[PDB]
Amino acid sequence: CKGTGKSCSRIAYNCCTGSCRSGKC
Repeated sequence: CKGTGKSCSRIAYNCCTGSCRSGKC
C-alpha cells in the first residue's frame, strides 16, 4: 500500500491505513 504521509485520491484505496486523507494516507 502507500503509507500515511503518501498522497492518494478517491481511487487508489490501497492505502496502508485504508482511508486516504484528503490527498494523503
